[PDB]
Amino acid sequence: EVRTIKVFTTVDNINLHTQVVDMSMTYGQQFGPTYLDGADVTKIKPHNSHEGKTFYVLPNDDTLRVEAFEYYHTTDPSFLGRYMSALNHTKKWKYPQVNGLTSIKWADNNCYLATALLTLQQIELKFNPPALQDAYYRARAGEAANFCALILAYCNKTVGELGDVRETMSYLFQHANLDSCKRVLNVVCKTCGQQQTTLKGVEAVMYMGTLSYEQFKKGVQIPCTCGKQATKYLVQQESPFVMMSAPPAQYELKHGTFTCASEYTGNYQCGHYKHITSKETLYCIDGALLTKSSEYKGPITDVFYKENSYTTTIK
Amino acid sequence: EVRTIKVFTTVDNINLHTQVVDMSMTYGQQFGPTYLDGADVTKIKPHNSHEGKTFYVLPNDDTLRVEAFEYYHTTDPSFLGRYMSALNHTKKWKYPQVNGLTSIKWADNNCYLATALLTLQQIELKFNPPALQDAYYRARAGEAANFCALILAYCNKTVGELGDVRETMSYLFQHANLDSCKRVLNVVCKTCGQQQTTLKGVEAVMYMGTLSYEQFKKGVQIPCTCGKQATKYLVQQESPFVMMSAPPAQYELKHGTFTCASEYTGNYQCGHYKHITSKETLYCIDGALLTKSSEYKGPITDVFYKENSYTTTIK
Ligand SMILES: COC(=O)c1ccc(O)c(O)c1
Ligand SMILES: COC(=O)c1ccc(O)c(O)c1
Ligand SMILES: [Cl-]
Ligand SMILES: [Cl-]
Ligand SMILES: [Zn+2]
Ligand SMILES: [Zn+2]
Repeated sequence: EVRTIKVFTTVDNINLHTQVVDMSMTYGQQFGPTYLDGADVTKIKPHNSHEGKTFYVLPNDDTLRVEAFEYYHTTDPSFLGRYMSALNHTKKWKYPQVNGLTSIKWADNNCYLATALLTLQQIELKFNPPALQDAYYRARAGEAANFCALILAYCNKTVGELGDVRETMSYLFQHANLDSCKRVLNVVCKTCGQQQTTLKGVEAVMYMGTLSYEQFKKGVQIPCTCGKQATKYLVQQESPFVMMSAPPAQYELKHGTFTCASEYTGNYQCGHYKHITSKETLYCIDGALLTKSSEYKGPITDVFYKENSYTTTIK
Repeated sequence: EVRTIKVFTTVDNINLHTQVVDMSMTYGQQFGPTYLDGADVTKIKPHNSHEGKTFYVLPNDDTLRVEAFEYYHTTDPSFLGRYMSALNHTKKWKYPQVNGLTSIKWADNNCYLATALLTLQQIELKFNPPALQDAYYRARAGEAANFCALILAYCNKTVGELGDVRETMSYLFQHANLDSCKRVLNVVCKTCGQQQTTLKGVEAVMYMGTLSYEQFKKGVQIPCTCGKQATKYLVQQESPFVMMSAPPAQYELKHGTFTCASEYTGNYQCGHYKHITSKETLYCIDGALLTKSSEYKGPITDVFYKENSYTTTIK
């Protein structure tokens, strides 16, 4: 006696594909790797409660490969299995509202993700992949499980792995529309003279070497090929924010001089991030935890600043 | 009795750091994770033959974090351990010269890497990270082990994993200077009218949906939000190449009409890439293998074309 149920398959959870499945065969025998809201059901036979439900599958025909690429903007063949694996964990995380922002309760070394998510909610940024658009909208409303699982997938991080905020923001910026952003730098060597550089997109809003946007505008010392120290300074900036990053160092954050920042305590093998936001006072958001202070000093690794248009007065 | 040797530590294999190591303690007890030309020596005690040798370590102080970021352009904390793990394998791969290009002898599902490397040698592209500049220069001369291990690290792929050429090229392009590249598209819906789009950088040279650069210039059918099919066509192109990608489909490559292409045989779970180059005839490079033909038809997934400046005659 042959028994079947109707189910839907999908890659994007919007475009459904009708399937009739034999209840005597695993999902894996019929579709390949199959997932039900993050749970791997590849080795499970259909249940009556599955009738009418949506399962994710891998893009195993041309229709699904086009739907997957258009939604996620990747053709990495392990992407959907990494997104599903992460989602099976992130759907059980808690996303409390802390000082008006979606945060994440600490679990599975997710501190870098909490500070990234809190940061995104304070800067002007629009994603390009529909998957990130749709999930980020949900995350802002407080249901951030899909958004967090997609960040893990896009970054090639598994739940529990130690992440870097700067690296995470770089991946998210690579999937954002930053095409309007432009940076002009000048590098002055007393031996080699001057060299100007123009940067665009992600490389226009990120700098690694100093936390201070004012110091970047006055000049920072860097090696020259000739062996002297050259001075690099900001000639021109067009962007709605900038991100200044550095290896973690004791640094003073003053109310009203920055938007938000990331603090890292620990070492290269394990540590903990916290988020500092400058509002009516300085709030320190640590997952679900919140404290406040008029002054802040800590091992800061990233600082975000508001921008629109800057032009140097250095001739 | 306390015995020591001098060794050097590094993150970039250029900047050396003098160390004195106790021969009674593992490298791991003294430096953390340590590698000798890709081999993990973390759990090994120093040998006399190690005196004067360079070991890679993880960026565990501010000097190393700056050297690592400046050389690799990443702050992913697992990067160097992934680069070292891959290199331990790639240094044993063979890199034959095939029709004047560095290829790779098949091993560990590396076909996607061989076709990517052959492609890079046929298109005008300069990398931004010194690590890729230096390794790509070595790869062009025939010593591609570092370059292949860095592609694996930057792509978050391990040796043996099934890769996608389009995805791999996207990661390499993200680390290349494509800031001059510009694409203007027009999307025409008989219901919604016209919408023009400008793309920059990587998104100016990559398109997913059609293999044909001529079809892209005449127009390709895509969904509109209103439910009709719209026509997307190329208004303007400034770049030294373009890459046209699609799910694998039988396709005819004609001598003199393209630069090179990737062919994929198999399915979403496992397959094999080959490279087709258009020179004095059509050469099919399959790792170490070479064949030739006047005509070619196969399941093509990517085609590369030469460009400088294009302007449509569609009004
Ligand atoms: C990275 O991939 C893309 O940028 C991309 C792919 C498909 C689209 O429809 C689109 O608007 C952008
Ligand atoms: C992605 O990171 C960068 O683009 C970057 C980082 C350091 C540099 O000295 C540089 O010229 C570029
Ligand atoms: Cl968005
Ligand atoms: Cl280069
Ligand atoms: Zn100089
Ligand atoms: Zn329309």
